Amino acid sequence: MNIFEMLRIDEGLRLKIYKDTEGYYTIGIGHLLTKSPSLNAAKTELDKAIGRNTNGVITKDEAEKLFNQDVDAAVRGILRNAKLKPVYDSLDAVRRAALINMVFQMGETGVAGFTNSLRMLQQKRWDEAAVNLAKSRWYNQTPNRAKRVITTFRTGTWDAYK
Ligand SMILES: [Cl-]
Ligand SMILES: [Cl-]
Repeated sequence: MNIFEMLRIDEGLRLKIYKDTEGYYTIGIGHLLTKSPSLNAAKTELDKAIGRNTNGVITKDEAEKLFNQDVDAAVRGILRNAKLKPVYDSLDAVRRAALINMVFQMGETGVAGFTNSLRMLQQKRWDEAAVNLAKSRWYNQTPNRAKRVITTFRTGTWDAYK
């Protein structure tokens, strides 16, 4: 298992514009297009992201290309963030994947807001960080996915995904 297979399981794959769990226009493997309510504003962002007139539909190769860029961006945002970087540097390979997953889903700013949990992860207090991470809107809104990420932090294995 690796970050790509992990996020592919969590996000799924859709080749036509769809609405995410929050009602936002998305496409491919969890690629958010816009928070705007307008489907047209979504097709406009989509065409600009792909470089062609898509009419709201993309190919599997186009989805995977957006995915590769989004994973790269999440990793680079972690490495540039003064709050995230030190946590990331401190973790083992598996747990690093979990942090990437959270950043991919809620953005660097969102994750950097989990001040207490981050401190607990850096200290390697696994059980405590898992309890703290669950007291969140994140956990309450997407509980199955959150439990999977939290178990990954707790155990340091890919068990929740196998
Ligand atoms: Cl883009
Ligand atoms: Cl869920």
